Amino acid sequence: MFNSVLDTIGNTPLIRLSKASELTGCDIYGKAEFLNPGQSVKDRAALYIIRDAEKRGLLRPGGVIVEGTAGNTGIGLTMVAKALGYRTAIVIPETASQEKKDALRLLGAELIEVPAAPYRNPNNAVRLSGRLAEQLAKTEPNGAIWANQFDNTVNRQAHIETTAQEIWRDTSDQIDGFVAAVGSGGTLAGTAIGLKERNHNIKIALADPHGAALHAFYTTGELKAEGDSITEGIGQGRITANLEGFTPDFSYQIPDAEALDILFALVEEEGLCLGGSSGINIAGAIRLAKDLGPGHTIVTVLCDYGNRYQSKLFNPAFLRGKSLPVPRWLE
Amino acid sequence: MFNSVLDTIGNTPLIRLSKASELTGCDIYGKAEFLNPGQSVKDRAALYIIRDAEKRGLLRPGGVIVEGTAGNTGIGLTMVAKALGYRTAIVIPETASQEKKDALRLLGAELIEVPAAPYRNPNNAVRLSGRLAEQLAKTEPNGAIWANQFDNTVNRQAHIETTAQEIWRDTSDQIDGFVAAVGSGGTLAGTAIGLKERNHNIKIALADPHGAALHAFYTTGELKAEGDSITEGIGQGRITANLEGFTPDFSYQIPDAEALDILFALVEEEGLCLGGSSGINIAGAIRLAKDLGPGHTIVTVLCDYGNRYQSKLFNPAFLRGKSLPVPRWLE
Repeated sequence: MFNSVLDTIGNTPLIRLSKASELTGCDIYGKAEFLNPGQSVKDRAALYIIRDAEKRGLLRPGGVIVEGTAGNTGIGLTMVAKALGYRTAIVIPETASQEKKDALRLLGAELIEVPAAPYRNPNNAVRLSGRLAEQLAKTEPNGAIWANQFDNTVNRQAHIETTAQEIWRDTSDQIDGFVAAVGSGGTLAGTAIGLKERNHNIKIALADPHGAALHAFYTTGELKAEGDSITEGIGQGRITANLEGFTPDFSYQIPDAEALDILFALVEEEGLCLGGSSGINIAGAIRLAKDLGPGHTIVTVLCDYGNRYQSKLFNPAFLRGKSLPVPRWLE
Repeated sequence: MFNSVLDTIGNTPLIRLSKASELTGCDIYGKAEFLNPGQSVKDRAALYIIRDAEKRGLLRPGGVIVEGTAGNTGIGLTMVAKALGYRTAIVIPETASQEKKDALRLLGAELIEVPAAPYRNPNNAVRLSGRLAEQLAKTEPNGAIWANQFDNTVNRQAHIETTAQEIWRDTSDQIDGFVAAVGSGGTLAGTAIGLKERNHNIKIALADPHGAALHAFYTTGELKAEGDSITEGIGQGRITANLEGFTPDFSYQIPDAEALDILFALVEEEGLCLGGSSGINIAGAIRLAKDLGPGHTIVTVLCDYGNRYQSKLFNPAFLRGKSLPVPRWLE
């Protein structure tokens, strides 16, 4: 018996990944973040960001949360907002698919569509949303905050306090390694802090897609974001406030074809149909397991479902145009 | 630490419905079946149907499960099949939710679309699928079984053994009333059996959409259907094997507009975006709570997500054409 949908955020189960485990002689588990009520890992940061604003008195009932995002952050924030009596203003590039717009509007988000732009442009959806929140707070009696998912460290805090502790509990103290990809960095940096507090010998790995800068930076100090990836939710080009102080023990750069080969096999063989970041993550877990050797327990994150990537990630025409693997059953 | 995605089926949480509860002076909970890994209540029957066939030696790896379904049963069956090494052949009406069709193809079901037809017609997807199973059994050395959700009573058994016991346990013996709508009848009939074994004066209600025949049967003795409903997964015209021996203590006929009004308010006010049957169910829960009186604990089922229906149920053009309410925030 819970008082609202918010009580169902978190305490997600660990699912044994049987190929990956068999291939490595390790017990490799994926944390089922798709079983959050917002259907992604972002429910955790969304909950903490909004509760933090509440605790600091920056939101009263009817107040508004602003964020620049065409991803799960918008979905998670809007679900939490509606459950707590707030509104969301989601800044989104006008070039974003009708699907992504519809998924947000479905839940009640107010969309603010802007022409698309690089992060160096101050009208880029992410940076613009900060200035929008400042203006709105002048004409919104009940407040207006910028979620600021990249640099708001209560994001990382969510994972210190919930994700990490759940993992420790559910592995009965036995976890040896943790691996995740980075968008805001909250998941990897926060879970790393929580886990290492419990056992300093736990190894932490970054799993990084092409087009991201983090692998190059942590491994060689180079500033460089070569290539590109069709994965969404991940791929970071700066050291966000959530990443401050973070250094991984291992770092792996995962090409799209490796992630998708794993992702598609997972559907066929294990009944899990997940987003692209999950293929990146599992690839990373396999590599971490191989570095440590057999007889270890490795945990990674199954961040969301594949359903909402079906127009690209699970679309044969799109994949062939990108010179990427196609799901055999869709031929 | 779970063995496969199948371990995450069931043990779904009860979520308090605040407006419904406040309205009735009762504690009204919705059981969150959308938090199953297949994203609907059908995961339970799907699991039990396939395990049953396994136990009887009718399926072995590479075998095929055949089903006629509106969608969710196909999705649940295909997820379980892939986790266990089977294929599915899914017979679905052309008229089914596009989102359910997309989910089926993504999961790797072999999808066979057929014209919509009444049950009296032998080319109705359900009756057709039975004959396909018979045909396929001739040439599938690893077995071909008919899931037969409507008349396969391990469907009902699933809810006797899991759903009901979970509700009894999680309400700490305090549940006074249970309500749900009927497709196969597995959920309502099975949960009623399990609950009434634990406490025989728990009261049970049917919530029936227009176009279904059951309300008329239970209140008058005649199976009579009138009107129509845009809700999916529910609306039954005969006493299925899963309904044998079932008698509700109360029966309510719920118009679409009543269900939608509740559903749309739920998104805005409580952060829950659910499928059509959930609106029917919650409308029934309100009426049951009013019949029992204040101070009671009522449980119903939140069967799946609204995003599974976005093109109709949450589509203003469609809803206006059907002369139904439109979500306010869709402008």
